[PDB]
Amino acid sequence: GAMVIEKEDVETNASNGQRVDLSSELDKLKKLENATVHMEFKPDAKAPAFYNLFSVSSATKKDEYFTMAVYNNTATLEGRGSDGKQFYNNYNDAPLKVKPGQWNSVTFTVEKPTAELPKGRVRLYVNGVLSRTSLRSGNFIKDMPDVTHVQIGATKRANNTVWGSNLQIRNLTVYNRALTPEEVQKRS
Ligand SMILES: CC(=O)N[C@H]1[C@H]([C@H](O)[C@H](O)CO)O[C@@](O[C@H]2[C@@H](O)[C@@H](CO)O[C@@H](O[C@H]3[C@H](O)[C@@H](O)[C@@H](O)O[C@@H]3CO)[C@@H]2O)(C(=O)O)C[C@@H]1O
Repeated sequence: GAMVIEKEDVETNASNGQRVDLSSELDKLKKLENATVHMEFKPDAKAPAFYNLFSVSSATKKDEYFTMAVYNNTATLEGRGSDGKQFYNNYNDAPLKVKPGQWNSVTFTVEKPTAELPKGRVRLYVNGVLSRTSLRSGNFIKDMPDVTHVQIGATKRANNTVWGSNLQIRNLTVYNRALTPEEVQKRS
């Protein structure tokens, strides 16, 4: 199939700086045009207001990163390139929330522009259910020339580290194609 990264049974906690480093996998992510990032995780129950699930970030450019995050329980998403400009529409007020202290999944899909999808297509799903589609761009890691780091949890942006929380992660899976809504429903 299309599985390029699979990480199972890991966690963010005090002893690892609330972070699982996956930066060894950066080149795999840079190569992707259509992609899926899927994470099944359990946040500690009284979560921070903003925390990162999966991010790619840069040691030299503080405002160039990709993040699938949770903001006041809302599953959210943001990508910014080397000019700091937004790749996607705002997801901070997307409709679907996770429940902390319980198992949840969040799935992002990205489809590069095509003749019929002229600006590409991005989707975020929460527990198998489409939360919001964004048709601003189909930009992703290939569009971020200065990235250096990949992580679950606390995210290094230049000389600062932010968005840490304690998470149990049953799996992180990255695919080299965009799963369909039907596939997200069954494969989560
Ligand atoms: C998806 C999203 O909301 N991204 C925005 C983020 C996050 O809201 C934030 O990192 C979550 O904590 O915020 C961004 O803007 C931050 C940035 O401008 C820095 C500059 O130092 O300031 C942050 O606010 C500070 C505040 O100024 C501090 O004095 C103190 O109050 O804490 C906060 C830290 O949140 C901005 O939130 C970002 O780049 O991180 C803009 C993103 O679009």
